Amino acid sequence: KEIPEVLVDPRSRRRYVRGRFLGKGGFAKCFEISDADTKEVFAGKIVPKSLLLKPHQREKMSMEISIHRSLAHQHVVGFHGFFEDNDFVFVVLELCRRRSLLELHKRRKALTEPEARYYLRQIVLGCQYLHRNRVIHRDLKLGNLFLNEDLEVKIGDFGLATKVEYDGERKKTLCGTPNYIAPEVLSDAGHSFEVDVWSIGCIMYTLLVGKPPFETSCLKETYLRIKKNEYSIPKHINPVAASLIQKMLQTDPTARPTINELLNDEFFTSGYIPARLPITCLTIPPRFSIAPSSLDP
Amino acid sequence: KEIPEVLVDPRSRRRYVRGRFLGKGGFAKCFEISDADTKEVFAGKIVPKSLLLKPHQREKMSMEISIHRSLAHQHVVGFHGFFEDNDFVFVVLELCRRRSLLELHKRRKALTEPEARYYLRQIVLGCQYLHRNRVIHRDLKLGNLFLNEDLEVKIGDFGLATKVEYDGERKKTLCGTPNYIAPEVLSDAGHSFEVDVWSIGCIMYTLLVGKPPFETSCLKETYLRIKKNEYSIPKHINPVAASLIQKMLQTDPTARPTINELLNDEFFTSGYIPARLPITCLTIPPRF
Ligand SMILES: C[C@@H](Oc1cc(-n2cnc3ccc(CN4CCN(C)CC4)cc32)sc1C(N)=O)c1ccccc1C(F)(F)F
Ligand SMILES: C[C@@H](Oc1cc(-n2cnc3ccc(CN4CCN(C)CC4)cc32)sc1C(N)=O)c1ccccc1C(F)(F)F
Ligand SMILES: [Cl-]
Repeated sequence: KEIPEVLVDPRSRRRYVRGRFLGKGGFAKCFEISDADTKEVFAGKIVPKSLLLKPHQREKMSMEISIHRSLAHQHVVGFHGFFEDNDFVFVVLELCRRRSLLELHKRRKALTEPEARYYLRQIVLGCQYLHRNRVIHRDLKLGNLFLNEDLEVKIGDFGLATKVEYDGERKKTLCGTPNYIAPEVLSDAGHSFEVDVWSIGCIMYTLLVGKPPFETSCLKETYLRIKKNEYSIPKHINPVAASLIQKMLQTDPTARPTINELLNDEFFTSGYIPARLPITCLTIPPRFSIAPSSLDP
Repeated sequence: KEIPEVLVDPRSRRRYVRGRFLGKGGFAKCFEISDADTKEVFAGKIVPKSLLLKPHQREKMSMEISIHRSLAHQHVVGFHGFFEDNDFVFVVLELCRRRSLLELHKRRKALTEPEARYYLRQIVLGCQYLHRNRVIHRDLKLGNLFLNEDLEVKIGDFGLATKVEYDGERKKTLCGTPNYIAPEVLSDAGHSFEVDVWSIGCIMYTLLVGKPPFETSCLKETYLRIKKNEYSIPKHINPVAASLIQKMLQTDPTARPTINELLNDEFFTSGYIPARLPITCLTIPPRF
């Protein structure tokens, strides 16, 4: 089944022109689309209804939309609406013109500490909003931490997300395999908000070190290292940053910081956080003083 | 970790006395130092080994030294040797007593055309030597164009410099952010010797106009102007000078003059070049 050249909404009679191809997310394909009337450009997620025939996939799609449409925060990908024809489901999302932290990490590898801190603070602010709205993402990775023109982080891809119905509710079932598998998900012990802090722990490590904390050449060794909490922080990592990674990457979920305690860590409160990053930071490391002061030209 | 009062070389047993503070280059600190034996005064670059613990910083430091130690030209800062203790790396460089073109430009702003031509010819001569030795500086700015007692230009600071291994090699990765970002570096398209001509273009503009060609109050507008090659030459600039700036500041790297063609421009061949500049030119405009 071919994808339509123009995407028409039965209800609001809104019509979008299928522009540049952006990429595919497993089962879904993503295109740059523009409203023919207003000329406003969006990120169109397009899922073949042929691949939703399995009821367990319809649950996943409906749950993703239900969660994403209820969210509105400057560090969460905007949800502008959804619709369907008889062949495809169309989801209209905020366009983040600088792709995601995955593309940045592939080009730059290890970031400077101020860059890491700049990105991580926004990731935590976004996740804080989710957790306060009783949402667990359960699949935070570089690839779904999107970047807009101003290099502001936007959390997207709620494909594995669940809503907590009461305070201390623990979940078992996932409709897919998270990128950063927390030890309580691997052991099938039940999980809550703490999985998001684990993945933020893996993300922080990757940004500062330039490679993942657990990932090896084979998944069998990868998952054994996660089970036994076997990872090594290079001595070149600063003591405050090293400390915060150790807090987040703990086997005991109750031992990890909450998202509120995470934001109030010395790493953020006592560390230099740039107000802006120059656009050159996508490809080349920026200059920072040993002791940056807001009393300087 | 405190910096030693006297700097001792394990090999050669050479010993220098840490004199007047000259300034800091981001991660490095620079001091006026003198050989206790010969009394010869040098510029000592001192880098804490604590800040080199990240291997990708050790590559940058070793590459800078490797390139700089292989160079010997009257328009390139002399490299007299390097050594280390367990806490610091020490690099001994030629002392340029009149600092750099940045300090001159801050005091004088727009130079006269003969002054501009005098400085630019030496900058090009230095860069010509680099390019002939398959070296791209990639960070030429007023701040690393140093001036000796006689106001002769010396190119220093090979912190972002790379050596070209083969004919037609194009480079991607920079270990820092150049002051004058060429459009092919901004677009991550690959770059070669042409970036040096771009920066010489920006430098020539700044010397004659008294402000940078692209730099605005915000970096977002600055980088958009570079991408689209949006800049304005004041009508008061002479036509031959204006022409040469237009040749160097082109988006297409292949369209720019080479460093050899640059030197043979009408601006240099047909323009008045002073043999010397008087020391008063640091603070007040000279007569010709
Ligand atoms: C299905 C798609 O969903 C999106 C897309 C979004 N998106 C918004 N603006 C964007 C600008 C560019 C890119 C391009 N992709 C290429 C692959 N890369 C790993 C991430 C950026 C994607 C952009 S947000 C969002 C979401 N679900 O919230 C998606 C989700 C997760 C990983 C990859 C994609 C996909 F590759 F398909 F794009
Ligand atoms: C790290 C240092 O390295 C040097 C220093 C050199 N140098 C030689 N004689 C000199 C007389 C005075 C001054 C002082 N600076 C103050 C700042 N100004 C922008 C330039 C002159 C520096 C002199 S040459 C040279 C080099 N790497 O080739 C350096 C490189 C680039 C910009 C600044 C400095 C630093 F500020 F640290 F000095
Ligand atoms: Cl990992």
